[PDB]
Amino acid sequence: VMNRLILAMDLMNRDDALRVTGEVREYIDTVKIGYPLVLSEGMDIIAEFRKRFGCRIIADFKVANIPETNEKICRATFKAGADAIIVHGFPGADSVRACLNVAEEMGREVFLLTEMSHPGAEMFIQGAADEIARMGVDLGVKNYVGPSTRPERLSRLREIIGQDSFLISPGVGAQGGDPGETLRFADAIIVGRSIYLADNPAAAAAGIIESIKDL
Amino acid sequence: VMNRLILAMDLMNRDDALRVTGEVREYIDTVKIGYPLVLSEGMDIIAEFRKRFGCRIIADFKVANIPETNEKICRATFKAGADAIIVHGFPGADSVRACLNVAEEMGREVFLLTEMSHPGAEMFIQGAADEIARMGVDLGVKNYVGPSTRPERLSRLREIIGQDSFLISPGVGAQGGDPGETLRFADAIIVGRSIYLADNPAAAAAGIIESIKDL
Ligand SMILES: Nc1cc(=O)[nH]c(=O)n1[C@@H]1O[C@H](COP(=O)(O)O)[C@@H](O)[C@H]1O
Ligand SMILES: Nc1cc(=O)[nH]c(=O)n1[C@@H]1O[C@H](COP(=O)(O)O)[C@@H](O)[C@H]1O
Repeated sequence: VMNRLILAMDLMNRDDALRVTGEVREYIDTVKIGYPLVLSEGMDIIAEFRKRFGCRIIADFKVANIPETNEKICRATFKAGADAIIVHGFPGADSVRACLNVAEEMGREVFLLTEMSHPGAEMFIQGAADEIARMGVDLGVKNYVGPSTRPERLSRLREIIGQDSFLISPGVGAQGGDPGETLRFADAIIVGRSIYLADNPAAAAAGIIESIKDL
Repeated sequence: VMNRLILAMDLMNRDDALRVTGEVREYIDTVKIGYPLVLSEGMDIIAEFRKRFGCRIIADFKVANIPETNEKICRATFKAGADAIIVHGFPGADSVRACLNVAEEMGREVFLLTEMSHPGAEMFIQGAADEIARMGVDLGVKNYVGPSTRPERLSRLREIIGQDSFLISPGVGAQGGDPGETLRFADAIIVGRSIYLADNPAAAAAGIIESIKDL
């Protein structure tokens, strides 16, 4: 990932999403697109971003249904041009395997979400997160998501998945996480509001990158 | 819900989804639409179904992100015309409250998913499900989803949420659940493939209803 920085593009308007992404494209070549933008503007937005910006697209679709439904969601998402899809591990191994099978068929990637960054993640997810990570390892998952807001958890996750696995981390900036600290454990950070709600998104991205280079 | 039967419309083609829903509309006035259809045909499909069939629409969007993102997803979903949205409880109380707040603002409903119907639900969700249900009760949730495939779990869920709460249940037919047994505890059953992959969906729906009337 260019500059170890992934833009979370959660603006809900195509014009604003295209403006901001264009402004920060010199700094960022991977964009995470989720349901706020896709449900507002359509799945065609993924191929539009890929063509216009030449970026990789990670679909943050928190996939979390039964295996048969997960299959259909993954196939629609890869058909739309996404490079990778973020999948919850909490629904269990069969739900994750369904996504892995479609990614294998379509030459794409799954990122396994093992612990979330928000306060409510402490209630149920955190207690299962180590086991979710170990399940990922046993399924052959190579790409993971864990929380910038809890670097001790992010260290434990890294310990389980090993150094070869790729780990990306949201919760930097708005949610309280720090770029440098998070990059002690994660390969890349995800940043949304700190960039896309800034008066100058390019300056916000550049400031983050400057602090990343220093590491 | 008419005949206590909710159609899970997970066909991915607008023409096929419209045909099947039209064929079974005399039996069913509530349709659950999820991401397989929405990601393939667009969010406009929700208002199209509402207008053409005059049905209620439950969006099975398994909402499972951080509170801020859940807010945006719920607002886009209700803007598109959905009557209700299914929300995972596993991400914790703040993630659920975010959905409840948007539903309150927009005069809509949240259904809390507490335990899932597939085999993988045993790994992590089942152990948290009673607590997820109790969290729902303490947040004032009145609508719940629980699994036809485990009627003893569905009985325990009903026990926690009480008799006034509304409980709907997937996993009937294809996944192995039984209509009559499930309706001992749930107010309505959700049925997808047993109807929409049948040679005669209307006959399949009618057969299910005939077994429901007998109760
Ligand atoms: N996928 C996620 C998993 C997670 O644990 N936390 C999280 O924030 N996200 C997403 O990352 C982004 C964080 O954006 P921000 O807090 O930097 O605005 C948003 O798109 C969230 O939905
Ligand atoms: N929302 C769900 C929660 C759940 O626990 N199980 C489940 O099957 N569903 C959904 O219900 C429907 C079951 O359809 P079928 O098994 O009758 O085809 C599908 O849309 C699933 O995604």
